[PDB]
Amino acid sequence: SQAIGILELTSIAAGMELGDAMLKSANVDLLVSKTISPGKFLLMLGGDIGAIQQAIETGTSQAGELLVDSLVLANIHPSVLPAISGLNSVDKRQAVGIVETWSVAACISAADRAVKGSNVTLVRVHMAFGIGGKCYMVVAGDVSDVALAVTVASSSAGAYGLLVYASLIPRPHEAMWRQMVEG
Amino acid sequence: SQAIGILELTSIAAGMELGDAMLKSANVDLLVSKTISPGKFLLMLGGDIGAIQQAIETGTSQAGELLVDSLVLANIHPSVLPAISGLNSVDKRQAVGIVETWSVAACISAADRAVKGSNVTLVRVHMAFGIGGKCYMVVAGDVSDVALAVTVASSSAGAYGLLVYASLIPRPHEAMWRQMVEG
Amino acid sequence: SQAIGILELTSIAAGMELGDAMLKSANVDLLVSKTISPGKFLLMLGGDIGAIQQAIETGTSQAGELLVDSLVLANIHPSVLPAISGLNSVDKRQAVGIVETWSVAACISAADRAVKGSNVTLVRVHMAFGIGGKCYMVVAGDVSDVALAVTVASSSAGAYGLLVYASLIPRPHEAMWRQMVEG
Amino acid sequence: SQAIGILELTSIAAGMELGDAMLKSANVDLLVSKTISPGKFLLMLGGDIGAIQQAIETGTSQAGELLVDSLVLANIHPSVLPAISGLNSVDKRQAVGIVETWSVAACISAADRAVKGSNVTLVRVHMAFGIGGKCYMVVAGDVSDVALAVTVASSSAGAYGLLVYASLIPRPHEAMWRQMVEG
Amino acid sequence: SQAIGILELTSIAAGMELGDAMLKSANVDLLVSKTISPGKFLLMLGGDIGAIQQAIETGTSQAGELLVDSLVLANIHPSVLPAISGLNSVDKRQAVGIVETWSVAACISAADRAVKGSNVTLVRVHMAFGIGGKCYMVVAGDVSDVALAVTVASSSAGAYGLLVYASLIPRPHEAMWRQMVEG
Amino acid sequence: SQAIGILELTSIAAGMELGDAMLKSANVDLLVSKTISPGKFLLMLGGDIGAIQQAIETGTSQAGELLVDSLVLANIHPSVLPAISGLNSVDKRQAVGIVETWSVAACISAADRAVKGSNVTLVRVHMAFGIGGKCYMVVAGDVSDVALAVTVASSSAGAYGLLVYASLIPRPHEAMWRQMVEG
Ligand SMILES: [Cl-]
Ligand SMILES: [Cl-]
Ligand SMILES: [Cl-]
Ligand SMILES: [Cl-]
Ligand SMILES: [Cl-]
Ligand SMILES: [Cl-]
Ligand SMILES: [Cl-]
Repeated sequence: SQAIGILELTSIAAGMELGDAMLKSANVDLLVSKTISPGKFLLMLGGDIGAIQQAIETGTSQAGELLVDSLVLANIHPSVLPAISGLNSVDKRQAVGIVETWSVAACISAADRAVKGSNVTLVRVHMAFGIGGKCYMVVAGDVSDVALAVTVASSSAGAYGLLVYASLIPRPHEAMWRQMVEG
Repeated sequence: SQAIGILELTSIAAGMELGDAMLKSANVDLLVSKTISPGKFLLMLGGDIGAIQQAIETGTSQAGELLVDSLVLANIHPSVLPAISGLNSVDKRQAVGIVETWSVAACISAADRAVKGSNVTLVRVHMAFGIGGKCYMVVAGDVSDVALAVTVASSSAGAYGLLVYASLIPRPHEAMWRQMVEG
Repeated sequence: SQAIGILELTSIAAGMELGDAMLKSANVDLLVSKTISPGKFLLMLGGDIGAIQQAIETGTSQAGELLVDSLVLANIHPSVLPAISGLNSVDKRQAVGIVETWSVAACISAADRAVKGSNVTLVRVHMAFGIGGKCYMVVAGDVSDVALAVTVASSSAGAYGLLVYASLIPRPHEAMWRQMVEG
Repeated sequence: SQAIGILELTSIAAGMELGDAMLKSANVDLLVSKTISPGKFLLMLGGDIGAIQQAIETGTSQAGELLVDSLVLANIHPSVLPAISGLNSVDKRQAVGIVETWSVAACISAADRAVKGSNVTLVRVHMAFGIGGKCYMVVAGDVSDVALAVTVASSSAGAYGLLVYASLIPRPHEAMWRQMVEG
Repeated sequence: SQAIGILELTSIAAGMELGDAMLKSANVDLLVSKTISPGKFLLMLGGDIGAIQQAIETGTSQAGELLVDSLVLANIHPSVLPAISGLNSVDKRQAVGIVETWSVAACISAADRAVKGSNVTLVRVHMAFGIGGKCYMVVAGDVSDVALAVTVASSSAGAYGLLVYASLIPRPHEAMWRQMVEG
Repeated sequence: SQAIGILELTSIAAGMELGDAMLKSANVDLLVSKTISPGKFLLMLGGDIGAIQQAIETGTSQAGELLVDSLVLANIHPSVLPAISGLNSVDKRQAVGIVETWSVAACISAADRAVKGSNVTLVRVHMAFGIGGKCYMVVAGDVSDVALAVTVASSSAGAYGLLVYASLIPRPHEAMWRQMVEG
């Protein structure tokens, strides 16, 4: 029902002007607004499909040659957006699943598939260094729910040859729990 | 507890003589004894560690330059062996997990970690074309049991960078079931 | 009225999951579901056009980078489907016609043109080694019916420069009959 | 007194048409009629010299450019023909000799020399993958008879630098016996 | 019973002198006597085998270094000769078959095979540009007779890998008939 | 039980000094002590394992950079040693077996396996030109004994890909016997 808008610019100045412009243009949520090395700027938006398409169109149009990349990931589960913008709350210490991918796009799709495919909590979708680099999604819940989530997410990523590794941590320890679930 | 002994020869004649020789030498069970393209012969032995080590040593010693490859996989779960030899019986139509790898060495280790870290039935360990090629292991049971099993085995293969793909088929079809479980 | 759906994957695991997925998705019939060397998997579906298109779209979409090839051969004669899946029964020992081609697609189109173009029995459509390799179709009946079938099928394959050879064997040796017709 | 006819074609269709043609042409026995990778077809015939020469001449003439190879192995011992077409019966579990060669031609000559040179039973002449690949002949009988057979056959093959390996299995075990003598 | 003699010279002067010389030498009939691009001369003779052999021998001997090519096509059906020299009369508008080949030799042998192999009328054997270029033969009669003719002729040409295309025109049109049959 | 010690030096002077030194060091017997082309010296010692190991260690230690090669072959049959040193006596004119190899190391191992796995007389182990060159072993006795012997020894050499050829001469000739058995 929802959507992810990705707009990567070759300029920070352009990114901020365009980012502001996109927020005013429709009812969109800015999930990410950061500089990536070696000078590129990243804008990540959440919201209803039409709003995202309108913002990304306004963005790309105004962007001109400053546009590095623009992507619209459609039909995303609601939980995915806050997992991109920050963290989703975990009710209790249970099993943890981590699926590592190449590209935020692949990670988002894996996360989405996991969310539909199970009763897990999608804790967060992390980007180590920009849109094409190592990304990981963290899921929490029953060992069985986490196993299903992990297999589903791995298969999603693996299908596009962008799966790095996926792990299941039943009964994680404190140090790790805080580090996996809270960042 | 058990062990898998792998011996690949550059000659069918050598393979049969060596195969027979290995069977007489210890209390090993011939699991696989076939020709692989483009002329190489494969021998796979099952049994206790010491017997397998003795058999593989006798094999490699007598093999000389005819030896292509020799491998000894120890601390192997019982169920694994007959899944290499042939098929393991499935009590009822439930979920099916398939983990695809590069190398039987890898597939065996995946299948092993599966069985230990689950209540699944390891149906079979298939080699499409020899020891280094595409291999797949088929597990059956609860969707949750298959899910754990599939993940574990995947992470096993993934760690050595030899996972191809892995899939979960809950509620498999009339025809696909016969193919996946019966060969 | 009928259609052929061809899906070739780079993974057996993906092939089985996708194959099962396609069977559930529409009222399609699995004609071929086999591994091809050196690790690629083949899916061939028969059924009504819309069902085949939906199935192949679902297949290709889910396949991602694991997709080797996908094809939808439309407006196929009913008899072609069982000739792909297995054999069609021959009423009586009469003349035999063989048309050899490069690609199962060529072969199917040749077989289809032969079936519409004559009163022959299309015995079988055989693939020696996968979708792009040597294929052959076997027809039986009157020497005249077989001649028409063979010329038609040759002129179909030849048009795309994929005709290998075509032969007419009026009254074959029973040994040859048992081979070409009876499989 | 007898002879082996070898006709290898670049087309399956041509192979079947020509194969049928050869069977009708003279009193010849079709010992082999199979497809070889990557699309070539193999015809192996047994019979009296004149019949074989006539069939191979008819074959090669009609073959034209579709001819890959044609060979006539003359003065072959009767037992060699059924050993090519299938298996020769072994009276009792005794010693087994295996001689491995490159090319069916070399294998046939070695088998023939072994048959004349001893009281062994030539069980079978096997081709792993076509006319030029790994071929092996299996002999059975007394350890002394099998030793003579093996030395003779090895010397034959070795003379043309086409011997791969040759082994003597006195007292083979069941698993192996069934696999060496029955295929 | 009849034969075709082909003599291609590197000189028109030589061709005419040699052409005349052969006509005097035996009871041969000049079928074709024309210049081919880019300066080569072509002579085609019809008659009894011995006469053709004598004429072609005399031709090649006297030709010396001016000889491009010489060929004697033996055991040719009488109807082929006038089909080379000109046209054969068609009794009634029926189906038309066209077999296109590379080389007049391949076309002649296809035409001959078609004539023996059926009750068709061989209308003409056409050469577009010299002995090695595109040639076609036109047959007329029953759709069944024409189909048999076309399959036979195609298999002939195809065997030597010189088949271009072959077509069957049942019920040809007012204008196309005149073109296909009358040149 | 016995051992063969091989020491090849880059100097004749070093070879003689080292040779003498090795004889004094243990209860080893000098089997071979000769110059090889193009200046290298060869020493072959016979005796009990420990003595041979001590001798070869003393040899290699004192040899320094003058060492070309050193080898210790253990579990050698008595008969082998004098067949290296010179000739073994043949009781009567019977069948003769000759097994030709690359390297004396290989020839010795072949000759060994022969003697253990037969009742043949190992007549001699000949080196045409040094340790790595053509070597042959001559066995005599029953055709059956020679046959077993020849095969065993061949399979030994073949396994290391160092068999050249092997022959069986039942009923050898007046002159050839003297050459084969007496040198
Ligand atoms: Cl910033
Ligand atoms: Cl949700
Ligand atoms: Cl177990
Ligand atoms: Cl139909
Ligand atoms: Cl076949
Ligand atoms: Cl016989
Ligand atoms: Cl001894």
